Parts: sequence; C-alpha cells; structure tokens
Amino acid sequence: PRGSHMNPKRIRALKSGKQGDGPVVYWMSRDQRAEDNWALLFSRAIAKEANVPVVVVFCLTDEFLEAGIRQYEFMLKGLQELEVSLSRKKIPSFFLRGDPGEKISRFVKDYNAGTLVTDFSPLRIKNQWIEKVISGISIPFFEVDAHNVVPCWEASQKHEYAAHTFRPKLYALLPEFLEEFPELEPNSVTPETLSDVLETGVKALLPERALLKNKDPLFEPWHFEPGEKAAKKVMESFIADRLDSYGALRNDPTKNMLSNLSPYLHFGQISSQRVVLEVEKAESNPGSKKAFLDEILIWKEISDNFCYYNPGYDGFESFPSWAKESLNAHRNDVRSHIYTLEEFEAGKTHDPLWNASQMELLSTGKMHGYTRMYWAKKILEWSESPEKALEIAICLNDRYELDGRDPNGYAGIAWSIGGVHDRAWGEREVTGKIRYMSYEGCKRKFDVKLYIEKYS
DNA sequence: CGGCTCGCGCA
DNA sequence: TGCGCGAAGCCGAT
Ligand SMILES: Cc1cc2nc3c(=O)[nH]c(=O)nc-3n(C[C@H](O)[C@H](O)[C@H](O)COP(=O)(O)OP(=O)(O)OC[C@H]3O[C@@H](n4cnc5c(N)ncnc54)[C@H](O)[C@@H]3O)c2cc1C
Repeated sequence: PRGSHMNPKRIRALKSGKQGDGPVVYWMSRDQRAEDNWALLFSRAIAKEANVPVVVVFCLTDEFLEAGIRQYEFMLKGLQELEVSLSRKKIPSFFLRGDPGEKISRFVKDYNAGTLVTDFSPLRIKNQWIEKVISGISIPFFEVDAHNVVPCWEASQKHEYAAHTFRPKLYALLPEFLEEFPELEPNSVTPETLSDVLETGVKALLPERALLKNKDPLFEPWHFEPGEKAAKKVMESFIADRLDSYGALRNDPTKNMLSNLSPYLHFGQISSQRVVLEVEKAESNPGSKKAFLDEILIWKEISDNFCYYNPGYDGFESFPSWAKESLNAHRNDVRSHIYTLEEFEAGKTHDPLWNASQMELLSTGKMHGYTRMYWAKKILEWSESPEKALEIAICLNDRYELDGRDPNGYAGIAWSIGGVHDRAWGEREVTGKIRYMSYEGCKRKFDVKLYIEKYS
C-alpha cells in the first residue's frame, strides 16, 4: 500500500477491516529502533497516504520478572534514548504496562486508531498476543518483518532441515530484498514515565540478583553500552578493526574477535540488514566476509524459520527422529556425573573449562560463541535426562544471556542438545549420536588456560 | 548418491 | 597450528 521503496512482500495483513479515521498505531515489540525499521517506515507510509499521524506504542509486560536486571536496564535504557530520537521526528511514544492482549485493544479504542502495525516475532507468546488483539479491535491489522532481510514467510514455507538446503533459497532472494533504507520522514500533524518504570522494575528484581560470596553483584554492565547510537559504534568498530580477522579467530574465546552485535540485534537496537549492507560494501578478507555473512543471514534467519514452523521449539519433540531415537535408547545409561540446576548455575562442576564458561556468562552476560556449544553439550552429558538438560540449558541461557529469550537461543540450544540443523555422529554413551565435544578438542584449537584464568 | 557450521593422527 | 580422514543419518537433486 503506497510507496516506491517499500516491498509489499514485507507486509502481511493479520485482519481485514474498514480503515479508521484516526492515527496509525505502530505496536513496537521486537525492533526497538528509530532508523532502519521497515515496520516504522511502513507505518509512516500508511499514515502519509491517509493524512494521519503515526504513533508508536510499547507494552511493558511482566516477562521481565523471569529475566534479571541485566536485560531490564539494557532494554529500558535503550528505550529512553529511543524516546528522544522519535521525539525529534515529532512521533509520540506511549509506554503501557500490563497484558498486551488487553492493553493494546484498549489503546486502539481510546486513541481511535485507524490502522495497527506490529513487527514480526516467531515466539509463541507474540502469536498469542496478536490473536487476542484481533478479537478486540475492528481496524486493519498488519504485520511487518523488520528483523529479517528476507521476510520469514517468504524465505521458506516449511521447516528447514539443514543450512545447506536453506542457504541457496536465502541467497537467491538477496538481490530483491537487500536494499538501502529510506529515511524516516517526520510527522506533519502532531497529535508512563520510563524512569519510574525502571526504578520499580529493579526494585522487584533486586532479590533475584546474581551475587558473589561478599554480596557483590556478578554482572558487569560496562561491557556493552545499550542504545541505538552505541550499537552503531559497535558495528563500525567491528568492520574497521575486527572483520578482517573474524574468519580465522571467530572460534578463539581468548580473542575478542566477534562482532558483539547479538545483544543489540536481539532487542532490535540495530538492523541486521544495515549490518549486511555495510559488510557487503566493506573491502576485507573474502573468507572473513563469507563466514560472517553466513552467521548473520543464514544462521540468524533459519532460527526464525525454526521457531516459526515448530511451535515446540523449546521441547524434546522438536528434535529430529534420528536424534530422538538415539537419545531415548541412552536414557538408562549411567552418567559420569549428575549435576543440578543450582550447581550448573554456580559453576560447581568438575570441569574448570565449563565453569569458566558459566562465569563469563554470569559476569559479562555474553558467553563466547564457541564455548556456548561446549557449555550446552556438557549439560546434556551431566544431567538426569535429555528433557532436564534442555530445561537447564534454556533456563541458564534465558536468565543470564543478554541475547537470551531469542530464536537464536532456542535454535542454538536445540542444535547443541537435539541435533537440530545438524547431522548424526559417532555413537557414544549417554549422548548417543549427537555431536560430541571434548576438553582435549578445545585444547588443540585455543589456549584453554588463558580462558580459564581470565574467568577464575 | 553427494555432502553436510566434531575428534584425531600427522607435518 | 592446518589438513585429511573417520563415524553417523538424511535431505534433495534426479
Ligand atoms: C547453546 C547456544 C545458545 C545460544 N544462545 C543464544 C542466545 O540466547 N541469543 C542469541 O542471539 N544467540 C544465541 N546463540 C547464538 C550465538 O552464540 C550468538 O549469536 C553469538 O555467540 C553472539 O556473539 P556475536 O554476536 O559476537 O557473534 P558473531 O560471531 O559476531 O555473530 C554475528 C551475529 O550472527 C548471528 N549468529 C552467530 N552465530 C549464530 C548461531 N550459532 N545461531 C544463530 N545466530 C547466530 C547473531 O545474530 C550474531 O549477533 C547461542 C548459541 C549456542 C551454541
């Protein structure tokens, strides 16, 4: 609907109806940014055609109680900066608290909304909120994929078994969907405190804070400055200083050669399409560029495909049949070690390498990409059952990772424990044919002692 | 039938 | 360190 630089395949209608006379309402959930936001740009285009203002609404749910302070402050501080950024474009921002199914329905009626637009997320709870809103409103409802370069329903129509079958499909659609972002035109017609929401939330999460023996907090918040502006700086420094050596040193946890974009990419503080555009134009190592593009395009967006077409993405049923049969047969195998959630959480295992991986997660909130596999696969080896291992890994991932509660997390954990998007390997006790990682294998690929000594 | 995002022996 | 082989089931081009 209207616009020359807007691909209609990025927008899909969730509910048809007569368009109202009021402003266009953008229900911002996943892409918390002002620039490079297709959902915000599309909302502005519909508003321009209808000669109505565009507004953004945010619903603060009770889900932050399941998380900790580290995600709350990171997310809330970025929204404060986003509030100023949208204010400069004469776009008002309304921050609501409560159930989005009931709050969004009330906001549309009270504000006399004409059209409702929201971003795309394949998570279960997002689909539940959308259906609740659909039953309570009478205006057109649209959904825009502002997170993936190629829209999730357009890249593939089915669950993808592996990357090698999804890679040609994604790369074929890149020329159509990889394009520059038009600038966000400000509003022409003009028409809760975030500080109070922040101060209340930390008070409710203070008891659940991760502490040391001397009651000192474990989380170090100076490693990643949140916000749209800081996310851009991280991207620029990656291309200039780190992209060249990414291809060779991405699997070395002792070297800070990763992009460190996942906390911003999870909260939508930066667009992966913007990152792809800058990386494509960069003159760097061709092997490094191909390796990084495979990470942010194929593996990031296949995680959306996994969650979109598998409602049980965080369960044992989502595993492939070969993986399920292999794990089932080894249920009665005697485990070399039985560890509980608390012992995993405190880093109280016999493995100093695994403990150091947990400490990096506890202290920085972002464990290195390579050690994340060894972290999750040892949980399977040292748990009562595959279901318990899946529960433990998801719990610690979602509680302590800044990029937690993300499709990349569920696909990554399902890859590690259930062989999702993987293949079978040598038969072993307990883990069966799931891919095996050993402490000695990590020794021959990076300096394990340096990584251990860094995080005690 | 070819080829998939580990460990391991060997220079 | 970097390279080639081994051990496993299966998708997808035909
Ligand atoms: C068990 C396990 C759990 C995971 N949990 C999370 C999580 O909670 N949140 C999360 O965002 N990612 C998760 N991943 C994926 C991966 O660990 C992170 O994306 C990455 O380590 C974050 O660091 P980075 O952005 O600097 O990595 P980079 O090497 O710089 O990667 C760049 C971007 O590519 C994407 N990406 C890279 N590797 C993967 C991957 N394996 N799967 C999917 N996308 C990928 C991410 O968007 C990332 O920001 C997990 C991986 C594993 C093995």
